[PDB]
Amino acid sequence: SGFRKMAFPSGKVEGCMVQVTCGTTTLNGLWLDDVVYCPRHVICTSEDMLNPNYEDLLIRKSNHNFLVQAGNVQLRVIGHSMQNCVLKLKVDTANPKTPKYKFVRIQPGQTFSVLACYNGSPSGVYQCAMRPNFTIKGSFLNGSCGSVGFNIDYDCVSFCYMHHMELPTGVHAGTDLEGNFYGPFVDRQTAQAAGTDTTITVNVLAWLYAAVINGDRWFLNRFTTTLNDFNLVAMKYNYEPLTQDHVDILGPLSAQTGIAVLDMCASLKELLQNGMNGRTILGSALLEDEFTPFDVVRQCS
Amino acid sequence: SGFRKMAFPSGKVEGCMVQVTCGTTTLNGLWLDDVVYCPRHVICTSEDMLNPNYEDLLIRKSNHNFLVQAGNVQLRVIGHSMQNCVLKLKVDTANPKTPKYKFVRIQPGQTFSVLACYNGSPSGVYQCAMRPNFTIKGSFLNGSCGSVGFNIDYDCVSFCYMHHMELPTGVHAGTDLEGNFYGPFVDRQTAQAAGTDTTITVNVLAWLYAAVINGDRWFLNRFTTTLNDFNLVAMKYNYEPLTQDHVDILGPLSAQTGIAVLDMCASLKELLQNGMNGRTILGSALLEDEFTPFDVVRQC
Ligand SMILES: C[C@H](O)c1ccn[nH]1
Ligand SMILES: C[C@H](O)c1ccn[nH]1
Ligand code: NA
Repeated sequence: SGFRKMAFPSGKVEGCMVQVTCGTTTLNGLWLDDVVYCPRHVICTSEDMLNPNYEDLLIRKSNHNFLVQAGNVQLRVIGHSMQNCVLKLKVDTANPKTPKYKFVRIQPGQTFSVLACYNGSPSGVYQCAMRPNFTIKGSFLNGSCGSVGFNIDYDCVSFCYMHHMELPTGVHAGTDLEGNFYGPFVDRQTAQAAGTDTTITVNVLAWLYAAVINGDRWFLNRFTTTLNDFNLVAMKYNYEPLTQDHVDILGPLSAQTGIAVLDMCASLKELLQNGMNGRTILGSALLEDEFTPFDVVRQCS
Repeated sequence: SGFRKMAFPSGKVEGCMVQVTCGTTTLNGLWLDDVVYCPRHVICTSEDMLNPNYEDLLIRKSNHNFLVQAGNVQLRVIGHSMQNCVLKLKVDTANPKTPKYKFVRIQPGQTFSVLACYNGSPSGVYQCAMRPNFTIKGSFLNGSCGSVGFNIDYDCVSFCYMHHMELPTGVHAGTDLEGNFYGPFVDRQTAQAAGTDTTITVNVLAWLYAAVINGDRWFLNRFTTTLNDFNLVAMKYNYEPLTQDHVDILGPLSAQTGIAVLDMCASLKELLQNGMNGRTILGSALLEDEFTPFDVVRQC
C-alpha cells in the first residue's frame, strides 16, 4: 500500500550526462552513440541572447570551441550542427553506456521523470507533468540547462524533454530531443510568460481511483452524471474538458474498483462544488493532477 | 526556482539490486562486494511468521538452498550468516558495480531516497522521511521486501534502510543495514502498532525558510516567542518538541533570510492557528515536514 510521487530509476540516463562548455557558458549535454545533444544557446554570450542569429553565430564557431567533459575524460568534438533549438556535437568516442533509447514527443498531461544536473553531474531526480500551458513545475537553479526528462518502457529509455529556460513565474520551458519547443516559447532573452494553466481532469480522476484502491472512500456517493453535464462543471472550475477517450483510458481503474468514470466524476463534481470539508485525500488537501492513469496502474498493481 | 521533493539519482543503487529466493519466497537483496544482504524472514514458511525461531530455521539451511540472481546470472552462495534481522549471503563474485558506500543508522526526521524493487529489478525511486514513530510512509507492494533507502554525498552511497514489512495502518517498517529495526518493531506477524505519529517541527521550519528564499513572505508576522511557549502550543497540534539542537541546526537558514529562528517559530504558531486562508506555500495547502534543513540548503 501507499502512494508516492514516483520517478523512474535514473541509472540508464545518468550514464549519458556530460558537461558542455563553449566560452563562458557551461551546461549539460546528452551523450548517445557518438553525438552530444545540448541546447543551442550554449553558443550565445549575454548580448547574443538578446537577439541571436544562431545560424550565423554557429557558422563562426568551430569544433575546437566546444569542450565536452564526460566525468574525468575530455571528449574531442569532430563535428557540429543544429536541429531546431538543439545543438548536435559529433564526438570521437561512442558512449559505451548508451542505452536502448528513442526520441519521443509527449502531450500535455503526460508525465515524465527529470534528472536535474549541474556541470554534467546528476544531482537529483523528480517526477513532473507537461502542463496544459506547455510548462513544467520543475526545480532548477543556474547551470541546469541541458537536463533531460524521460520515461522507461521496459528496456528502452524514451527521451522526451531537454531543459532550456526558466519563466518569470518560476516555471520552466524546454524542447523535445529534436529541438522543437513545448509551447509558444523561443530561446532568447525577451519578455515571455506562461499562459493561464488549467487542471488535468483525467489525471485527477486517476488519482481519485488511486485513493479508493488505498482505502480512501469518503468522497464516493450514490450519484452519476453525463459527459456533457460534467464538462460544464469542468469549464467553470478551470479544468480541462473530459473526452470520451479519457473515459476509455480510465476503464481499467473503473472495472477494478466498481466505480464508473461518470460515477467518479459525480464525486469530483461534488468535490469541486463543495470542497473537501476539512478532510484530505491521500494526505493532500489539494486535488492532485500529476498522476496519469498509467502511473496509477503501474504503481498500484 | 521551484521546490520539488527530489530523490537522489538511483544509478549507484540499481547496480546492486539482486533477487534472493528461498523455498517459495522471493524478495530483493543488496549486493555489495562479495556479500548479499536481505531480510532474514526470507527463510520463513507459512507456519513460521507468528513465532519464528530464526536460529532453528537457519541451522537447517545449506548454501545451495539460497538462489541469488543478478540480472540473468546466477551467483553461487559460499556462506551465510545472520546479523540481527538481516541475512548476509557470501557469494563467489564481488559486485563489479559496487560504489563507494557506508552504513548509517539515521534518526527520526532524517530523509532518504527509496529504490522500490521487485524480483531484483528496480521499479521506481522516491523521497521519504523517518517519522517520529520510526515508520515510513512509503509505497510498497508484495515482493518489495529488501528494497533499500539511501542518501548519496560526493559519490558515496550511505545505506540507511531496508524494507521488511507493512503495518496494518498502511505504513512501513524496516531495519538499518546492520539488521537493527527502527522503532519497537519485530519481524513477527503478531499484533504491533505504530505509535501516534507527530509532525517533524524542525523540518516544517526549514521548509518555511525555503518559501522565504523562493520569495514568499505572506505568513510572517511581527511577533516572537520563547522556545518553551512555542513548544507548549505546537504539542497541542501533535507537533514534535523543538529542541535547542534544532534551533542550532536552523542557524544558517536564519542567517540567509534574516529571520531569527524564534521569529519563524511565531509565524508557525500563527499558521497552525489560522490555516492558510486559501493560499499555498511552495505549492502545497498543508505544512510539509519531509524536507530537512540540510535538504533545503541543497535544493535552494
Ligand atoms: C535559475 C537559472 O537561471 C535557471 C535556468 C533555467 N532554469 N533555471
Ligand atoms: C502490502 C504488501 O504486502 C507489502 C509487503 C511489504 N510491504 N508491503
Ligand atoms: Na457517485
